[PDB]
Amino acid sequence: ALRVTSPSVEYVQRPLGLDAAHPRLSWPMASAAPGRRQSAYQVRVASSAAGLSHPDVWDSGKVVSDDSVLVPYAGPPLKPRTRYFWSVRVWDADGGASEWSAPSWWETGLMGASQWSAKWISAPAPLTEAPSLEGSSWIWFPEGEPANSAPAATRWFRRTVDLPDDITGATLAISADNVYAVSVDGAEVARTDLEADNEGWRRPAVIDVLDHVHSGNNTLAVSASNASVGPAGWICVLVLTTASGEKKIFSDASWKSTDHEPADGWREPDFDDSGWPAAKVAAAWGAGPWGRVAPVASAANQLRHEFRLPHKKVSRARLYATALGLYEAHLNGRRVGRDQLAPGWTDYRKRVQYQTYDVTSSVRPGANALAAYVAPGWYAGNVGMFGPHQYGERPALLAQLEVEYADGTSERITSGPDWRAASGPIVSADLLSGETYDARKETAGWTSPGFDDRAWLAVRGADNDVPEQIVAQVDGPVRIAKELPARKVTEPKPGVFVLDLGQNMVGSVRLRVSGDAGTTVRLRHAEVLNPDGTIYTANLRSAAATDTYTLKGQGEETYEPRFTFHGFRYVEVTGFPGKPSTTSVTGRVMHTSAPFTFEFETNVPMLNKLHSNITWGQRGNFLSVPTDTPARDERLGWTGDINVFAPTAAYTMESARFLTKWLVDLRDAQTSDGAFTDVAPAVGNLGNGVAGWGDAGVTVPWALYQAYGDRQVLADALPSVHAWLRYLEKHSDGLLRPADGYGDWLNVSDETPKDVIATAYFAHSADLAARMATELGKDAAPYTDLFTRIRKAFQTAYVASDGKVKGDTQSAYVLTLSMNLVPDALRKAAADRLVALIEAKDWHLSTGFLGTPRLLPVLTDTGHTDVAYRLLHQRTFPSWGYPIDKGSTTMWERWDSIQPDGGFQTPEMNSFNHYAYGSVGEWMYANIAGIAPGRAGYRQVVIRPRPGGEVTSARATFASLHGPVSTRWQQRSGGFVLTCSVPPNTTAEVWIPADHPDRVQHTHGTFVRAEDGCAVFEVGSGSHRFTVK
Ligand SMILES: C[C@@H]1O[C@@H](O)[C@H](O)[C@H](O)[C@H]1O
Ligand SMILES: C[C@@H]1O[C@@H](O)[C@H](O)[C@H](O)[C@H]1O
Ligand SMILES: C[C@@H]1O[C@@H](O)[C@H](O)[C@H](O)[C@H]1O
Ligand SMILES: C[C@@H]1O[C@@H](O)[C@H](O)[C@H](O)[C@H]1O
Ligand SMILES: C[C@@H]1O[C@@H](O)[C@H](O)[C@H](O)[C@H]1O
Ligand SMILES: [Ca+2]
Ligand code: NA
Ligand code: NA
Ligand code: NA
Repeated sequence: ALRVTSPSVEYVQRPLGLDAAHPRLSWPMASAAPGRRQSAYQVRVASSAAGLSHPDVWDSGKVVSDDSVLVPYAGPPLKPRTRYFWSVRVWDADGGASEWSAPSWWETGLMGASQWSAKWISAPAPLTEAPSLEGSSWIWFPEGEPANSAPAATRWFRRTVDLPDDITGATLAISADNVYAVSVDGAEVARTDLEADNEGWRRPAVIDVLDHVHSGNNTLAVSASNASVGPAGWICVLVLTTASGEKKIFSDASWKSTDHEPADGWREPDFDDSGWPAAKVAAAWGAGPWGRVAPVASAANQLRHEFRLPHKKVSRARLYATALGLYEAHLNGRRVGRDQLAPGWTDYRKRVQYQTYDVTSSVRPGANALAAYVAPGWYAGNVGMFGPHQYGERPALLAQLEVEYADGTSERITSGPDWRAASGPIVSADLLSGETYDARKETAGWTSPGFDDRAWLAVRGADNDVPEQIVAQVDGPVRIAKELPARKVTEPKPGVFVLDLGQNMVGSVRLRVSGDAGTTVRLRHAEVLNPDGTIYTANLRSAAATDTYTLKGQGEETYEPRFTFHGFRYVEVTGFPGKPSTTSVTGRVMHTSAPFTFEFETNVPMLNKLHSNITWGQRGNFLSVPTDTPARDERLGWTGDINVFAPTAAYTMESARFLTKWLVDLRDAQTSDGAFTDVAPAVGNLGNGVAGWGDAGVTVPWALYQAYGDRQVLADALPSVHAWLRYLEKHSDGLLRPADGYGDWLNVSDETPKDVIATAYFAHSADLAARMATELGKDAAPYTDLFTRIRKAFQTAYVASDGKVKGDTQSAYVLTLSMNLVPDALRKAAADRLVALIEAKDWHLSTGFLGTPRLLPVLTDTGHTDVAYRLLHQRTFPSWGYPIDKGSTTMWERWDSIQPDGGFQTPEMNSFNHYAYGSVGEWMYANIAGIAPGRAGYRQVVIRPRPGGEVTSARATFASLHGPVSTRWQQRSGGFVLTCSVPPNTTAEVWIPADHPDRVQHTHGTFVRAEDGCAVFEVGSGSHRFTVK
């Protein structure tokens, strides 16, 4: 009979902390018998599993309907903090009922900010702010008015200061317009370089100088240089921490200065500077051209609170938490959950996502401790090419622990003013720069009760802007999905070890190391190597991606970063005591917690590698937001890249929750006049209203609808889509769009006119809007009319009588054919011209970001699958095979990220992990695996494998919302066999290539017609076989 397998709610089994008013239920079904359909369903919801026999929440009754996917709960209003148990049964076409599904559950969260009583808290100023320059002065040589203008020259400065006894700490914060070199008692402690200066004065350095300072007289010496005629000055504070208190030494007129290069020895204590004039104050801090310059601190501080709970039986405990920043929570000596980088990146002004954890087994009678690390993340740390403090200056925590007891009583413990804070071991934590950890600074026992925190500091109430909304997390939290042990160790320079993980991955490592306390190991991360085996990092640009660990000297130490991530295949290890082995470093692969949903294997090793690389490029860039690259100083939610890649993404991973979440980010960023931004979340003032980029607001909801049959994503998008079309029509002339935007980004010397691109995308968005309106049962006429008018304008402007398209590029034909812009009479001619251009490039593509995803599909649509296969199997540059032969394990940003001569493309922009060119995937899955949606969400599957090129054998399984869709085919000794599995409540259209269609043997289904050299069959669910001999 028919049975329900793996029922889900909002795409997952047993969601915890789900705030949806009408959660959507799904019931994949299984049957060993073919041809099964659902005629009806009945859902029950109750407050207990046992209670489902007499349900107290909802009973839908028997509902006549074949709906089995994303069916919205339609009972009484759901309440916060409540677990709802549910079961479904179905009736088949003959009216026989299934068993009730094994009871499952979902649990609501807080359902809005009003249910929180917690307060936002931060570590206090001594722990969050770097030593400040306030109270100090910018100084220079006494010449003119240096804050206005000084010569392009070097000046020299000296100060001898009598330091206090019992110094326990010493820090120097220093900045110069334009550069400096500073020494203590003749030893250089810091410098900046002219040839690297880009307004370096804005970014003071903070240096630990305890190793060079002592009590009594210390001689400080500074050289500073001005880069050109204009303002000059340098500023510092030396902060000495003592047993007594704090002592500060400033840059000021007590310093001596000279404008003539001094004799050598000028940095030494006993040098004679009695003839030097006093330095001149150029401006007090905050004055001059420089403003309120401050060094940046990025500690991940420890926050904790101990509390007593009653000695009663616990029924349930939940922790609800979030941060402006990142956090990791601990309760009674045990880490809470397995999420990384919680709560993820949203526009924190508009929303922050919160997490719900089951901590029933962790709570104790009597004494308890709740604790957290709180780090800068995207909220306060470096973001893209834009520096830190994008949303706020320092991170904040919100936490609410609810304990329910068997007697019906409860306790609530919250973040608030009674919590205490300490620096702990995470000295610095930045997504881009890396994490710095000193194991000697650990505070053993801090996450457990009975801990001595008298010398910890009171927390402050956070001064952060309050998010408008606190929302249950929509996407799968980032979690470690796999470990990659190092596969070999090399030593390309003495004491510099490089460990190869064998795959370009995203996450961070586990380091295992034994040695003396105070030994510091440095870990740098790279996507590629230099020809000499050293790591190449120039393409990372300003992202250091460096983690630093200082040992505590206790056995085989383990270091795992928490508040950073990197994109890398190779790890360079320096400062290691002895020689690392393969066990010393292990990659921890991190991404959204969503299943992989497409298994694909052919007889062709190169295609199998291509598929692997696609899935690695996807997972590497699916951490909180869909990123362009996970490695360099960017990692932004680029609309264009996800536009092109979304249809492929939705084959290979369950991408519904992930891209649903992202589309909320995109709509949060849409401008008041309706323009979608180039990136979302919107940071760095990058721009908006770009064809092929902003259009992701239309194309991504449509891609999700096609793959999943998710109608809610269309309903949620259509208003923003309307506003986008209004914006586009306003910014056009006779419906032709300007030649602006990124265009067919990174094409191979075949640049498509940007007005052709822009007008084409405008038409396509109108087309998709009409399709959305139609699916939702709304009036589609206005959108259809708009599409008609744009297509007419497009054809008149850009399409010639012989079918040539303006620009005559591969992408010009690909886009116009794909988007149905070529007049029907001229499709043949346009496609012939495309093939001619490919032939003229010696059977190579020339397409960039926008052309590539549509290239092979258009070729197949126009009767040139053989050409598609020629391009697919191509191994020389440019092609998919070319990087694979060079050892790629992901998709590269450029067709020539490594050039034919072996050199790298320009580090100004050159990533080895962009998913855009992995858009070939959808062609393979639809045409080699033969798995494509005939109706949205695979309610009907079109099974049309097209054997060709080198492919004689293929097998695939797609995990659709209805259950598995599988194919297996083989050409052997003239014959062809295809087997497939089609899940209950769906149907298939199967195309079997044959010289004689009516001769095709088949266990199930009905021959309906011969078309395009195939027997076409319509078949219901089941395990089918087709044979041609
Ligand atoms: C304040 C001023 O800012 C920039 O124009 C340069 O960094 C210059 O050298 C500096 O003097
Ligand atoms: C304070 C002290 O005085 C003298 O011994 C010299 O001037 C010496 O260099 C200085 O550091
Ligand atoms: C390459 C492939 O990718 C995903 O399906 C899983 O991580 C699987 O374990 C791995 O082998
Ligand atoms: C136009 C934009 O340019 C690069 O800087 C991004 O990494 C992204 O791939 C692309 O869409
Ligand atoms: C998040 C942040 O918000 C504002 O300060 C600006 O829009 C800026 O460009 C962006 O980076
Ligand atoms: Ca200057
Ligand atoms: Na959850
Ligand atoms: Na449905
Ligand atoms: Na002297």
